[PDB]
Amino acid sequence: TITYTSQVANARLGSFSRLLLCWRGSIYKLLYGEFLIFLLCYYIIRFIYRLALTEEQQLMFEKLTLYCDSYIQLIPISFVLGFYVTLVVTRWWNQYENLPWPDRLMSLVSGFVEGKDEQGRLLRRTLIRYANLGNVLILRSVSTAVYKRFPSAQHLVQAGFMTPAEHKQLEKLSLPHNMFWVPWVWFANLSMKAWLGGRIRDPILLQSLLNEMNTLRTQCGHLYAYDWISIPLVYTQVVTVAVYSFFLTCLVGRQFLNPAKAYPGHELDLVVPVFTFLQFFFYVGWLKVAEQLINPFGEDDDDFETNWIVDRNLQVSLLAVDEMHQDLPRMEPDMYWNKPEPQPPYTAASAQFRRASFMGSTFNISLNKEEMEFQP
Amino acid sequence: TITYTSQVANARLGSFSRLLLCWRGSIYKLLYGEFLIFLLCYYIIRFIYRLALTEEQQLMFEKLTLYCDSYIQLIPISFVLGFYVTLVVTRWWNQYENLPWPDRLMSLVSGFVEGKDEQGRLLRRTLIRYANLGNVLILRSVSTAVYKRFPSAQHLVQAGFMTPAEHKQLEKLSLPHNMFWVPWVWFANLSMKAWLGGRIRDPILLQSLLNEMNTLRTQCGHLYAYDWISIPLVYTQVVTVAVYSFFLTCLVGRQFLNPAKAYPGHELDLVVPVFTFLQFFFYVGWLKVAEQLINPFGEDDDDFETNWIVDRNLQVSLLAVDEMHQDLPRMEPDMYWNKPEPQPPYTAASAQFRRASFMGSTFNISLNKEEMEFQP
Amino acid sequence: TITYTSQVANARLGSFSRLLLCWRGSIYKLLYGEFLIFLLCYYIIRFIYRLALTEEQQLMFEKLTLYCDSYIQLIPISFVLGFYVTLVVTRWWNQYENLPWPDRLMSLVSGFVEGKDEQGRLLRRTLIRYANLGNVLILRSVSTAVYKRFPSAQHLVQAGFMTPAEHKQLEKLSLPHNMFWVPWVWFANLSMKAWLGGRIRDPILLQSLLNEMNTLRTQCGHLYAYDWISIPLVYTQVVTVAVYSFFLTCLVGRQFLNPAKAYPGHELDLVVPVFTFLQFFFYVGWLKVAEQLINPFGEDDDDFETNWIVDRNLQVSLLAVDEMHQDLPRMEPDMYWNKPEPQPPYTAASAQFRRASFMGSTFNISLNKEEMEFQP
Amino acid sequence: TITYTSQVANARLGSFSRLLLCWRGSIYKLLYGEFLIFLLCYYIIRFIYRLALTEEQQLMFEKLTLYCDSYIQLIPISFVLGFYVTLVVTRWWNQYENLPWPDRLMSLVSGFVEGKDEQGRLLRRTLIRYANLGNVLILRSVSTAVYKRFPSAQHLVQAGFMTPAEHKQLEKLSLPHNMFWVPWVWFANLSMKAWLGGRIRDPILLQSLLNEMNTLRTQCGHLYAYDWISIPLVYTQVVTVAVYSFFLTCLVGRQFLNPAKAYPGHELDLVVPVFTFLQFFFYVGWLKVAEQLINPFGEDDDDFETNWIVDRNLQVSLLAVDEMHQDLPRMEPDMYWNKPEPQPPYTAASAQFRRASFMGSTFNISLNKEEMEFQP
Amino acid sequence: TITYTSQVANARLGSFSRLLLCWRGSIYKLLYGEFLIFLLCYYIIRFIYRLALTEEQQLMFEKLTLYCDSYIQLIPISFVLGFYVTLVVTRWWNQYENLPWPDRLMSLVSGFVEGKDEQGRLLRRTLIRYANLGNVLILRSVSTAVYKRFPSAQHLVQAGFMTPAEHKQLEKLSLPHNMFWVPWVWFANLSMKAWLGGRIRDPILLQSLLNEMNTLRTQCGHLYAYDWISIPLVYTQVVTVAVYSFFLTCLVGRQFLNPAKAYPGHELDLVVPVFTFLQFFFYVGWLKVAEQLINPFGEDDDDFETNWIVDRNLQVSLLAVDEMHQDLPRMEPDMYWNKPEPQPPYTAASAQFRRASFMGSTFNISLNKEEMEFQP
Ligand SMILES: Nc1ccc(C(=O)O)cc1
Ligand SMILES: Nc1ccc(C(=O)O)cc1
Ligand SMILES: Nc1ccc(C(=O)O)cc1
Ligand SMILES: [Ca+2]
Ligand SMILES: [Ca+2]
Ligand SMILES: [Ca+2]
Ligand SMILES: [Ca+2]
Ligand SMILES: [Ca+2]
Ligand SMILES: [Cl-]
Ligand SMILES: [Cl-]
Repeated sequence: TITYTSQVANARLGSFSRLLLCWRGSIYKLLYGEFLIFLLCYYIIRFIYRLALTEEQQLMFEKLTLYCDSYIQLIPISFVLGFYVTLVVTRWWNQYENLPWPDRLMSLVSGFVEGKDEQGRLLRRTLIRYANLGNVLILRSVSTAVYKRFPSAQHLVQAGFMTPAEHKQLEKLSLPHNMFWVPWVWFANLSMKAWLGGRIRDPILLQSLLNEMNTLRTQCGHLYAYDWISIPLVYTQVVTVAVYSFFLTCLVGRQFLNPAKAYPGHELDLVVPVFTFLQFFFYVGWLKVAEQLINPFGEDDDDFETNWIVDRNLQVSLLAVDEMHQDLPRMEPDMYWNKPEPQPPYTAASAQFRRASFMGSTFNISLNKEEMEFQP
Repeated sequence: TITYTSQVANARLGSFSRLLLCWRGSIYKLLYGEFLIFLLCYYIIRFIYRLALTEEQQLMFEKLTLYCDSYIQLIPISFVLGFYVTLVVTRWWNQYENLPWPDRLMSLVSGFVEGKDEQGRLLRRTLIRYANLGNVLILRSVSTAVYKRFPSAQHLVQAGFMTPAEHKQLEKLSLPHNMFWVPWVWFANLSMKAWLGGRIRDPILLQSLLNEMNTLRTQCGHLYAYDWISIPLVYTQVVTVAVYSFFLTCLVGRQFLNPAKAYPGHELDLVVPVFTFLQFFFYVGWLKVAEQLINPFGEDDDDFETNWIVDRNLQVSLLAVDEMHQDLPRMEPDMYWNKPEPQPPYTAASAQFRRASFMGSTFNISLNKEEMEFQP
Repeated sequence: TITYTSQVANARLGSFSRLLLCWRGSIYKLLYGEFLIFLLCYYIIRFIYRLALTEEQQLMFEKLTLYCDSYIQLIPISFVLGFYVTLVVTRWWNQYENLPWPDRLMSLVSGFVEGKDEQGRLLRRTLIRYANLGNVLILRSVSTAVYKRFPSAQHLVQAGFMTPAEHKQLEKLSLPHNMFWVPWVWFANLSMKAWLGGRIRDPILLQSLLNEMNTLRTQCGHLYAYDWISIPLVYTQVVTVAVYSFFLTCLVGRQFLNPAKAYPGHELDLVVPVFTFLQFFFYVGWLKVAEQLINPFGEDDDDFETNWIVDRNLQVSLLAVDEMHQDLPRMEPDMYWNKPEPQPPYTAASAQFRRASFMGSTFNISLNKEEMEFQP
Repeated sequence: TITYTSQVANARLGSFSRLLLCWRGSIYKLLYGEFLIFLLCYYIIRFIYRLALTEEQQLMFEKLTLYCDSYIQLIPISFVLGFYVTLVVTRWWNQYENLPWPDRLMSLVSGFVEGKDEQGRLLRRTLIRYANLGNVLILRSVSTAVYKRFPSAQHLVQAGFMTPAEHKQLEKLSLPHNMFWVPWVWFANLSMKAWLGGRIRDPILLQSLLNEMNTLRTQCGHLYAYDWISIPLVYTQVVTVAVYSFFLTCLVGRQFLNPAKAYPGHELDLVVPVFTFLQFFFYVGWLKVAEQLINPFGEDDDDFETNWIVDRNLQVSLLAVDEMHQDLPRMEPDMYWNKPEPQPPYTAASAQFRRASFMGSTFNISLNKEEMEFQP
Repeated sequence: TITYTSQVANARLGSFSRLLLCWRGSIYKLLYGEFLIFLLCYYIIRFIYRLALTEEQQLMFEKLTLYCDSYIQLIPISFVLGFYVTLVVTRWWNQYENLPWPDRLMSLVSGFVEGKDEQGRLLRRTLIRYANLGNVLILRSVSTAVYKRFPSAQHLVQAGFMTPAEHKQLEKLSLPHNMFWVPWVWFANLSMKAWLGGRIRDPILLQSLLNEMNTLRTQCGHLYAYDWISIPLVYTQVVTVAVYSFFLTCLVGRQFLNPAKAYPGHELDLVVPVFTFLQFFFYVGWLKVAEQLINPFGEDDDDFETNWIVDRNLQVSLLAVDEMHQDLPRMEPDMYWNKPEPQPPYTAASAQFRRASFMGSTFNISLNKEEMEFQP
């Protein structure tokens, strides 16, 4: 993930222009190879036309180049690229929204599951570990970085996501499908056992724990669905064919003919087709947005940092359910204990952001005495 | 479903270009028949014009070709295709999102319904089987593959989805409507009976079971609605006529006229209209995206694997509620039992994915000592 | 509703082309009258230009046609039509999604409201009848077909939706507004009475019943809102003016001028303006899609079958709460009672749809032994 | 709100054309002033060229007219108008969806809060009045019509929305912000007092009341947010400048020059620029859609009827919680008491709408006897 | 945030035109710097071309200008800008929808947590302060204005958001991640302690408190996600390059050449390019919409007022849970105590907004006596 939120906080002078000096997760990094191949092909065709072809062959090539210009339309390529990239970006954000975070669940497990003894600690840690294990199982199923980190369930055991007993149970339960759903059934059964054992005081609390767990299950299922149900290959092939056909036509149609024969639009002979290269940049970059975002769990620069999320979730969830259980700061009266209207101070840097309240769009309407009188 | 998520994990050199060498669920497989018909017609009209028309007839045909070529831009094919295909793809993903998964319900039935005896096993299996029966009834109503697998309720009985008693009860209840809603009423009544019999310990647990079941009912109803309420036929007819009229005009307008007559743009006879064929691939493939996705429960390569989903749901749900009920792995301290900050290891392959935490876009803002002083 | 889901299950050879031979809910049925008027006007103008106008008047008419030709640009009409039709189609599907189905509520009333005696039957039937009465009240408010079926509350009484006592109570409560909200208050009061009378065993069950009823109330309110708050008339007038101005300009601008004068673009005098008629088909059909979908509760072929929904809901809901209450099929061990991995059979027709499970996109990543050891 | 749903129920002959004969909430009413100003400016420019300008001045004006007409196309009025109006219409419907309706809350207050004595009546009326008071406070904050009806809190007291005691309490609580949130805290505290006093029998019922009230609070907060967070002024200024620049250029570029000079496009003199006026109608009406819909709580014809909603909500809510509490119609066996398959009658007008049930898209699939055998 | 809702309440004569005389959050303020740089470059190129350039160099420059002006339209600028700005605006409103408001939570804490003594006051204030502390932690993580106000946790302690005990506890719990999640775990533990201590009377009330808090946690997580996961840098770079390439081409292609040469399109020389400047305003303003809205938590004029929200939330939440707990206005019969149909009065200014109720689109449908008869 390339984060530039801080750089674009304000709409300053050339805010977006300063982002063109970035290499990591940039357009240049994405399309330099394709641009070099296109450049080599274009200049090979140019040299063949200018040196190898005879006069009659040169005239035939010039007619072919003039005929190619009529089939280069930007409206269809722009429309198909716009729709396809919009779908890819929508799916990309939906995929991010389905990354499971244990924060709601870990707050409920910290609160509800009682006991500061070893058994209560073990129960809370086991429940939150089941949540983390389900998340890491689906992530190593869908993310290449996580898979490279945990290429086998034995790696999960060595890393401490799974105990050897849990590994044995998963091997025993093995079916010919992905087994990422198992820790959620384990969580439900352990929560029920905790409630029957008196560690969860009320069934309303048990229902709340299960609702959080089921929300995480739904998120994991969505991740699996996005990994499995790709954007239809016909749509991807259509957009690829559109872009590549456009630039294969541009290889011949955008060749600078002899300025001696003053063909319309060929009176000036540049050596570098600036507009063709700009169009290459725009359209191939638009396609590379989709290329990078179509699977956001790969190892691209702008792909999700799944390994960081896995580590953070484990650390934070274990701290929440183990050391922060019934460990609250001393409850004392605050700064505004007898202040009816608290007014926190502003720093010198932030004094200009002190604003009067917005009281509604109708606040400043002025009416006469006659206009405000109720009628019978 | 053709899955190519693994192939497009990273935006490598020509990432989308390598997908053009795929046959299953590809553009070529979708439109090779239409392309062969178009090619045959194009070369029939070419041979009629060149070998079976007189001079005056040839001149008339050349005028008709110039008129077709000059006015083919009047067909708004890209606009109608874009807006239609976007709607089709939206409905396709919505249809997938309404495929019922019993995973939340199966976890709740595994937890809540108590009893390791025969009566408990039968009760849990019966509830999860009612969920699976409802799902398979709606799927065989809307999916051609599932219908071919279960062309009658007796096939459901032979396949073990439906008990002979359940078949008799469905025949007894028969109304002049689709009976996919019956297993949900059966589930509600059996859950109430289980709660009254003490197998479900608290009514809060019964409410949770029914809320999950009702979610599945809503998903099944959405599937039925999508099957019934098609995309309006007028919209489909409009888009079809746009594409077919474009490529029927192309039959005449894209003919290579006699180079002797020296018509503007017809000086070169290439025999093969390469750009017309590229346009055919692009526009007919764009239509074939909608053609394949308009009913995602058919037998296309990119259609949903409904039979696999049916089999997996049955296997997983029965395992979850029968063998995994109160069958938990041994609960022992994990490897980070007294580690305040766990740090799972990284492999050699994944060492480069270890990242520092994102602490917010404001983390690196630098302020002077005077700028950070509170003002009165 | 014209349903063609079965016809478009697979992307076969000319799948969408076979739908062009449909008359009911087709484009031809929608625009034949407008097409005939446009054709009659076009050919009257053509005959006036060819016969009535003198030489100087013919030259003026030809200048007018050339001047009109520059202003028949399709880029604006496609933009307004696409955005407007997208809004109409979105509202159309949202309107369908707000059709109330009592299936969740009917399952909860069948389960929760106890009693196989006359009083329990009467209570369950009365609750589900209140739900159906609310639905039919809003539908006859918004749907012309339902109104024609029930043009008065006495028709609802004769049809058995409403008892004479309920009719008297509605007359007694009458306010100067639509009274579709009344049965929901009746349902809440009757549910509370049932819970106080011991027919509903727990307040958790009562809360579940009320949540389902309130969901149906929200759906009915959305239906009322869509019926009341039309798409702004200015937007509809704008899109209508765009299309009609385009095809009124086409009456003069798309006249075939005398080919003798060799005007640019008028060299060939086809009698029938094939491209103008295709443009008419596309743009007026796109507008007719909106015209038919703008109120989906009328009597168009593609409008919703509200009367069928009313009848089905009543039949199903009454059967669910009356005959199917505590009427469960015999609960016996299933076909896979001691089968750890059930495998339902495939028919000969469906054997090709058996697939191996998708195990995740990272399953087939290969790593070396050196890549797979954890680093400290 | 202009409702034309009844007029557009069916796709009749020129359904949308008959809406061009509407004045209230029409395009004509919205842009007649701007059209008159544009007409006055255009003909005044024409007169100055035809009468005040000398020969060399006329030639300079003709060059300017040829120049402006060529680059009027450079303004992409259609794309920016389409996107901006789509955003405005989206926000308009979202704003409507956040108009609070107390129907779910009023059903729960009617059911749950017990007591047919004076204290129960007073408690129910007070709770529903707090809901209505919150709604009217936010509406008079955001709606000009409601503000004109209630220009002060004393007007709310005179109109009976607020008791003098409630007014005194609001004055006592006054903070430098909008106080629309106060009645929700009052509702929560009064509900808690009712539950502690035995008027609400169970805390599950109290939770249901508070969930409904909080939904209304969220809707009111969304209304406040839409009133406060306008569409960014830069976007509105961009679209305004695009449209106005287009039609200021058209003042000069669409002038009918001297026919004698025969400049291409100006060789024929028509005093009325029909196509420029049609373009004015289209583009300025497209902008006027956004102009009217940008604040849907003003006093436009197509703006929301907030005063009607306020009156209806108060009447209906008070009737539901006061007169309709435990006042149910006599519960008697219905018309279909012993009818297994009820079939409500159809009128003569509605007999054609009787349809057979849709049984699924797979219903009519035909298979051979061999195709329906299960294989081992 | 610039609010102009009051200015655009009605679609008056040139309502959007009057907004062009705004400076704060305007197009002028956003792009005056870029416009001055573009002006300086354009007039430097003009002076280089007209003077200090030889005849042959002038001819070369004229050929370059004709080439650039002819091929400038090849840049796709409308399509990419439309799609990108739509994505930015969608994300901007989603970011606003995730700003946490404690109004639901504050009502529940005011109602449920009992006790008018010091301990109850302290418990309520502490819970609502935990909610506010979580909100301000995430906001200072994502908002530059809030960070400038609270550049350290010690500033939060001095401002009264955090007690020194809470600061010590946060320092003790420190992990290498953002610690905005801590107050939610504190809230859950303190709520559980309150329920065990009898301050919360029922576990259903505790579940309602935790559901509200978890909703606020989800909103904070969404804010963090939007701050972290920027719009892909490749997409931003593509759009920036499109706009800047367009106007760098316009620097040369939109030069007014020597009128002596009488180029087709340069016959009129105006020193100021009005159309190029209009295009600059339109396209660069469209980009500045995205530039300002890409991070809505900066210090732009149209950015969110996060400091105001922080102050208001603290003032309102503390007042709601401390001074307004069980402090209700006197419950007395209202103005309509025995009025079956209340009718609040209208003022003279608002008398025209009194409307009859909309009774449904089918209300005015007329039928014959024969059409209304039920058929057998
Ligand atoms: N004939 C041409 C060849 C190339 C270019 C260009 O894109 O720069 C323009 C015209
Ligand atoms: N001058 C013309 C008139 C009509 C048509 C057409 O639409 O076919 C084409 C050219
Ligand atoms: N040749 C031209 C130079 C500049 C302009 C313009 O004002 O945009 C138009 C034409
Ligand atoms: Ca990727
Ligand atoms: Ca299909
Ligand atoms: Ca209709
Ligand atoms: Ca308005
Ligand atoms: Ca900003
Ligand atoms: Cl070709
Ligand atoms: Cl005109």
